[PDB]
Amino acid sequence: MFQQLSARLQEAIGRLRGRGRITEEDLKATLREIRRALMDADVNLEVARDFVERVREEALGKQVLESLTPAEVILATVYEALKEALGGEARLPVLKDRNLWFLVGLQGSGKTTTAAKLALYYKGKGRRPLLVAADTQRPAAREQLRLLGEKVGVPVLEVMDGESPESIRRRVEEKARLEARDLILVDTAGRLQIDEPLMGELARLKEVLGPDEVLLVLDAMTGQEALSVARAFDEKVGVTGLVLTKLDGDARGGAALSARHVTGKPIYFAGVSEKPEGLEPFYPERLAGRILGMGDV
Ligand SMILES: [Ca+2]
Ligand code: NA
Repeated sequence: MFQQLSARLQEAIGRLRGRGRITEEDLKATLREIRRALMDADVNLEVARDFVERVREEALGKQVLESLTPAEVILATVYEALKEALGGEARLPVLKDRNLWFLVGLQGSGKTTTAAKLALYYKGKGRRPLLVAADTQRPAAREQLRLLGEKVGVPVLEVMDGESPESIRRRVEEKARLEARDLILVDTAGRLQIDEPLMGELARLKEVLGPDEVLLVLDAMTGQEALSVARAFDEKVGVTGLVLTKLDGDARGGAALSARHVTGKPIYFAGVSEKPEGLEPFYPERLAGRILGMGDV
């Protein structure tokens, strides 16, 4: 995972191991090495500086200059800083008796497949999901979700071309009633770039449907551009959480590493493979360990 960084961070720590106690200037050099590794993983300057400051403080508070094994102290403190940067404690959207969640994002984020994989996850946890294919302009996008729903065994409502939000809301509520659906997953329109008309429609769909989560699906491999997509969707529509797809293809992790700081939104799920069960709850502590080479490989 995040191969270059992980290698980079492990290299920085390992360059310390077996060489006894270090000085404050030595601690300085390692810290600069970490900061550069993060920046090369596309982390912005402020986020990287904050990370390194966190590590400095916490390492001092653990006697890194007294330790005959300071590499281990740096390992532990880089692991805590990674854990917090990645979100801290693991987070999932809250479940009430009934839920209505939007999935938003660009064409290419894997949003539509993600909607189906989410429905499957929640069905397995005992939910009764309904997928809603809400693109009112592109029948093919709706048909794609129809056939994904058939694969994962989850029902799909398809909107009509040009259907009003009020008509959508009514057809959704009725189907949800009749089928005892308790988790409605609305796959909104995906485009290659955002423009004013869809955003307007979506912000409008949000007013009418009143979702209680708005999950933004981002291709993790887009690094900083994912964060720019996130602020556009958050200011124009309003987001509640993130899903990062193709986390297996991302050698760097910079969007992931920066999301809490920059967006203030949690990463709920990771797409880590093309398997149906490739969409997994996101586990910052687990991922921090992995980046540092601990645990399973
Ligand atoms: Ca309005
Ligand atoms: Na997709």
